[PDB]
This record gives sequence, C-alpha cells and structure tokens, in this order.
Amino acid sequence: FACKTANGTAIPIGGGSANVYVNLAPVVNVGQNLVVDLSTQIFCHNDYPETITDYVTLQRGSAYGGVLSNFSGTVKYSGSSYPFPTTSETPRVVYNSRTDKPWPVALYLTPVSSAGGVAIKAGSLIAVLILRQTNNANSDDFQFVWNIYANNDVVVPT
Ligand SMILES: O=C(O)CN(CCN(CC(=O)O)CC(=O)O)CC(=O)O
Repeated sequence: FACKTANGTAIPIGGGSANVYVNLAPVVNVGQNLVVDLSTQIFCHNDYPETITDYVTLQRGSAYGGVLSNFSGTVKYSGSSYPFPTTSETPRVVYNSRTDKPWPVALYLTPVSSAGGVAIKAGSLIAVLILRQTNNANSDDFQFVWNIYANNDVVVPT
C-alpha cells in the first residue's frame, strides 16, 4: 500500500509524510463554505490486492494558521461528516486495487464571526491529515501524514 499526490509526490509502503499544495477559492463570504477537496489531490492503491485487503481511515485532522483562527470546520470522509479539527477516527475504507484511487476526504470551512480580510495566507500550512492504513492479515499499522499548504490567499470580505 502506497499513496501519491496529484503532482506525483509519493509516500511509500510503511508510511511517511508529504506536502500537498492546494488551490483555494480566493474569496469566501460569511455563511458560505470553503471546500478543500483532497480527493483530487491524494490517491492510494493496494499493491497486492489478490493477497490482502487494506483498510484506510482518517485517523485525525488538525487545523493550522488561518484555518484554525478564522474558520469553523467539518470533514467529510467517504460520505459522512465529522467535526474538523477531528475528535475521533473515522470508519475504514477498503483499498482493493493496484489502480490509484482518491482518498475521499474533503474539508468544509465556513468563516467565523471574527473573520475579515486575508483569512488564509498563501503558502501557509492550513492542515495536517493523518491517514492510518491497516490490513486484514497482520498487525501493520502505518501513518501517512499529509501536510496541507495553501497555494493562494483566501479573503473573507468585510
Ligand atoms: O483479503 C483478501 O483479498 C484475501 N483474503 C481472503 C479474505 N476474503 C475471504 C475470501 O475471499 O473468501 C474476504 C473477502 O470476502 O473479501 C486472504 C486472508 O485471509 O488474508
């Protein structure tokens, strides 16, 4: 089991970490959601699908910088919604193919009442998402750590 980002950075068997640089909507009004869809940026595959089933969770998601200060969050994982920053590990998603498939994570971020101006600075760390990978054969328990960085400013107009 291994993962890759949309620009080709890999995390190999056994886990590791990588940076993910994401374009964000440059403006988000009070009452609207800023969507950070990681499913178009993070992909994973099972190397030996005839031999083993791999299981994948969002073990935890943390917010940083302007996301932590200026937004109220939820994370959708494989169709279900949870608080973001997270308070529990999600259910497991099955990976059963050598073809890379999306990691089905999206953040829904709406401005807090105090947000105004540049609410996320371009280049800043906005999130760390920990993917936990297990399997149905042995006790392997691997962490794939995704450090999410903003490519551009996000403005909340005032
Ligand atoms: O997980 C696999 O793909 C192969 N499994 C078999 C698990 N299968 C049972 C079966 O194929 O009859 C679970 C499944 O139904 O996918 C071997 C193992 O026990 O580690």
